[PDB]
Amino acid sequence: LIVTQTMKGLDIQKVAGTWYSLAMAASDISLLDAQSAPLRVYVEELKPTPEGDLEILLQKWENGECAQKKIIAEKTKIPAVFKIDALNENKVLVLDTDYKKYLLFCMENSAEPEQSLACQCLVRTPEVDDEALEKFDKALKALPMHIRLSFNPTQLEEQCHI
Repeated sequence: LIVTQTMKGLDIQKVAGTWYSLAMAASDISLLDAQSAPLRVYVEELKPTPEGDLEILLQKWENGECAQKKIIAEKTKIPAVFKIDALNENKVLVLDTDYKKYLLFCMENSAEPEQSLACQCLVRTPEVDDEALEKFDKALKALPMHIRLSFNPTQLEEQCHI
């Protein structure tokens, strides 16, 4: 309830498959700081279940190396908002997506909106899409982000992005 944009007419069946966290942003430095920051996570694949939920496979640096984690985003009354009870967040919002190239989503905690917001720009291929980052910044200009990371292709092809 802070992010003012959501996708109208989303079909998660179409966002299935392999993805790359091309860009990340958060309202707090400490959320994305080092490789071991809480919301510093890398999306591998999105798998929507027949029930309408979404299985998210991500990578994160838990201790000594890249640990592949699994999160289950449960559907709600709004097709673009899902409920998770994982990385200190409650909701996952899909802002925009053309299904074939990029997907923009944000994560937040309903209790502490301003201190948890973390958004990403996922892309289908390990390339750098300028059009995507453009849309991502545009959706980002109305939010209080204080840190903003972008990755290069070589990094996109590595577990935990090197």
